[PDB]
Amino acid sequence: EKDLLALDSWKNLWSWFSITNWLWYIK
Repeated sequence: EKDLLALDSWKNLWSWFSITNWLWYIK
């Protein structure tokens, strides 16, 4: 259901990484 290969489940994890938000302070 949530394997590492199935990137369809990574999207929920990609949302967890709000780096693009931290890069806005220096971008």
